Amino acid sequence: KFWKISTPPEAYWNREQEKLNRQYNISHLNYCEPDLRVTSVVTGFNNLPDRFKDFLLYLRCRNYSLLIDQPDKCAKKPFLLLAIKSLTPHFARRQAIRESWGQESNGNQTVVRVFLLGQTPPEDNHPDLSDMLKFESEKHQDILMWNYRDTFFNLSLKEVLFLRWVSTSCPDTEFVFKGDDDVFVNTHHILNYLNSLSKTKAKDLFIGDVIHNAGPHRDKKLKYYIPEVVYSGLYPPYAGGGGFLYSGHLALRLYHITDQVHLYPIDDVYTGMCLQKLGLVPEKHKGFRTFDIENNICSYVDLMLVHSRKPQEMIDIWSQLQSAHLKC
Amino acid sequence: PEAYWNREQEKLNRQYNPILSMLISHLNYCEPDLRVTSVVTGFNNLPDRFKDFLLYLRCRNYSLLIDQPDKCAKKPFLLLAIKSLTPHFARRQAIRESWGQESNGNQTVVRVFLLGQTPPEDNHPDLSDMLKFESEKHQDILMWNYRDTFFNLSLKEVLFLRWVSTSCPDTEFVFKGDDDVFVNTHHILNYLNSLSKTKAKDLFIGDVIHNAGPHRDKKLKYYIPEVVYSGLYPPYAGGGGFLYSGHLALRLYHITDQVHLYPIDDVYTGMCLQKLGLVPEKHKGFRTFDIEKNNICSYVDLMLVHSRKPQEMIDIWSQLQSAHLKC
Ligand SMILES: *[C@@H]1O[C@H](CO)[C@@H](O[C@@H]2O[C@H](CO)[C@@H](O[C@@H]3O[C@H](CO[C@H]4O[C@H](CO)[C@@H](O)[C@H](O)[C@@H]4O)[C@@H](O)[C@H](O[C@H]4O[C@H](CO)[C@@H](O)[C@H](O)[C@@H]4O)[C@@H]3O)[C@H](O)[C@H]2NC(C)=O)[C@H](O)[C@H]1NC(C)=O
Ligand SMILES: *[C@@H]1O[C@H](CO)[C@@H](O[C@@H]2O[C@H](CO)[C@@H](O[C@@H]3O[C@H](CO[C@H]4O[C@H](CO)[C@@H](O)[C@H](O)[C@@H]4O)[C@@H](O)[C@H](O[C@H]4O[C@H](CO)[C@@H](O)[C@H](O)[C@@H]4O)[C@@H]3O)[C@H](O)[C@H]2NC(C)=O)[C@H](O)[C@H]1NC(C)=O
Ligand SMILES: CC(C)Cn1c(=O)[nH]c2ccc(C(=O)O)cc21
Ligand SMILES: CC(C)Cn1c(=O)[nH]c2ccc(C(=O)O)cc21
Ligand SMILES: *[C@@H]1O[C@H](CO)[C@@H](O)[C@H](O)[C@H]1NC(C)=O
Ligand SMILES: [Cl-]
Repeated sequence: KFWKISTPPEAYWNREQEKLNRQYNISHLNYCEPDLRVTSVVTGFNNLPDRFKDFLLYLRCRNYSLLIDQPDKCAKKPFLLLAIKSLTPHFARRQAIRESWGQESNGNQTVVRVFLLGQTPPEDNHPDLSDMLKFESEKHQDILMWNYRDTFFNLSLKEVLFLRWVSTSCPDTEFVFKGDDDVFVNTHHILNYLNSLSKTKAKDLFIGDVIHNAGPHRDKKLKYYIPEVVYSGLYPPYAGGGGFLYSGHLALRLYHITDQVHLYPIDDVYTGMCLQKLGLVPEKHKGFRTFDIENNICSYVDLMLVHSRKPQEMIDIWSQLQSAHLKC
Repeated sequence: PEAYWNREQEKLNRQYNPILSMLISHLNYCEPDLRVTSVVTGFNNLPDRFKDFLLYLRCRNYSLLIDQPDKCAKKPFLLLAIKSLTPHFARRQAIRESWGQESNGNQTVVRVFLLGQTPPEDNHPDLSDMLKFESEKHQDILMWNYRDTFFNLSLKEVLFLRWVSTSCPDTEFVFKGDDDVFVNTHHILNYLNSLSKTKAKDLFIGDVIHNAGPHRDKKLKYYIPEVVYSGLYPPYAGGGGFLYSGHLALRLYHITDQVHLYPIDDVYTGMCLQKLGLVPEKHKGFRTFDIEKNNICSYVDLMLVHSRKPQEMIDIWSQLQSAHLKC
């Protein structure tokens, strides 16, 4: 017996995910009243931070409604769909993107853009910016908003509901980029990389800054902290950072398999789990510079995205980039 | 006088002295003052903010792009003037809900936000259509035509003091602060009512700094090189806010025409106060220091605390509305 250090608990996620695999080889998808069982099953439940309590309690609900929609966003077959994760108060970040690399363009290559939002509700001491979000939505017509609590641990929900929106409203798009609103993207380089793709490599395309043999952080005071009570083992290969790039074909496969993967607090890992269940490994690509602080305008020519750029820098870097095929 | 600001201010004092004058181009000259390139040593190596500052110093003829004329139609006991930048939409809205609430008995409290321009030529995102929507909805945006930069915050003060002079002269008091500062508006109105009519008409309190001089480390945000300013700073109320009388505000605006703008706004206010022969009064309640204990009691007897995020402001205000029981 383990009298020294306590027995390592069986994690609630792994236990429920194997339970879910047998079911497949809907009480986990639309059950939206609190699942109070976890308060007994999960050891040490009442000391877990509040985000962990909410995640476990509402993990089996994902049929949230679309409050703001852009139905005609793909009335023309998109070659590339830009899906930017954003929060309600980030009006500056979103507008810089509309003016820089997030520009919608059109010849046979139509590029369209949407911003993915939840709610920042008053119960969480957020300022009421809803009427402003509507005005922004009527003006630019690129706001998607569902009625879930847009929190860090609900980002898997943001993934699934976006994928569901793809399947139900933009399934014809040839390609899909998804990422953060504080990243700079060389949409020129992307469209070039996309147009250089063999139809073979294009069908199952998924590329980004893939991290292998990673594990949940157990340091309680860290952002990406997951205790062994929640998840045990190592993460699958997953493309993290502020963006990855994939085909619309794989997007439909990703959506269908989401029903078979329980939500996970780290969204970029969840998309890797779905990739695993489909039999695929994300493709690491050197142009996905997760790291790089900051001139050197030639560097931005060679890359696909750099992480952490302020709204002014996004428009500055994109302005220089326009004539960059002379300075480099 | 080797340093430029001292020298031109000396030229400015002589101009305004009745004797020394006898042997508006410092207010309305809105072409670049190219003379600073020949006179300020090493001008070409000064950072761009110092360049634009020295070149356009002699201009403050900047018009109001968005006005709230009826803001002070009802005489206010306290005017809330908050310095803000265009994209700070969440900062302002959180204040509107927490401590910047406007209320009508005699102690009417009103609130304005003081904005310049974040123009596209500086690679800013165009949020004008959004800012105008905010003004229609909340009737509290004041926007002038000038580059809202750090070294231009003295301009924000002079133009605002002008706006008080024309459009809100009868306010009894004025709070002036940042948009990332929590202000116990309740404790403010209490303190203000505890004031004799003596201390209440030359009132100007805050986190006052004495014995202060310019930072000379080229890396600091508040760096000021010896070619620009030599000597100590006066007593000035630094930090994220201060509070004063509307009467003193009218005096301050009249004395701005005789003080060259300074790249640090907190210092420019004290310089105007020194020309009025007054001294800002230090106050314990202006804690630009406490930044996160977690007892709501720490907010009951403070005027102002810096800095807070927009969620933090709304949360602090709610716990404050019920701290009479707990504390
Ligand atoms: C991801 O996003 C989802 C979508 O919003 C979030 O899910 C919500 O989570 C919140 C909690 O953060 C849930 O709100 C809570 O619901 C509890 C149960 O509600 C039932 O009971 C009430 C009253 O009995 C009925 O009116 C109602 O119809 C339901 O039948 C309440 O007990 C909670 O009350 C809490 O707040 C009050 C004050 O507001 C306190 O006084 C209480 O003590 C208590 O603490 C609260 O209302 C909400 O139900 C969930 N929504 C859905 C659709 O499921 C996830 O939280 C989020 N995940 C993460 C990790 O952020
Ligand atoms: C505080 O806020 C004020 C108010 O906005 C700022 O003052 C403005 O500062 C900008 C520069 O930052 C000034 O704009 C510059 O004006 C120069 C002078 O233009 C006159 O002269 C030329 C030559 O005869 C004429 O062509 C022109 O029509 C004017 O008659 C311009 O030369 C500058 O042009 C720059 O941009 C071009 C691109 O268009 C570049 O290619 C050039 O190389 C050049 O760098 C520039 O437009 C503006 O005039 C100021 N406004 C006022 C009212 O004075 C302060 O800068 C700000 N202070 C701080 C510290 O931020
Ligand atoms: C680029 C971000 C805008 C992504 N994001 C998003 O869409 N919703 C989010 C909620 C919380 C956090 C966090 O890390 O705190 C981050 C979030
Ligand atoms: C809203 C506050 C942040 C104060 N502020 C303001 O009103 N206008 C400003 C321009 C620049 C800077 C800076 O710190 O660089 C700060 C500014
Ligand atoms: C999800 O579906 C169930 C089943 O009809 C329903 O009761 C519940 O309200 C739905 N949840 C949301 C958030 O709409
Ligand atoms: Cl903000």
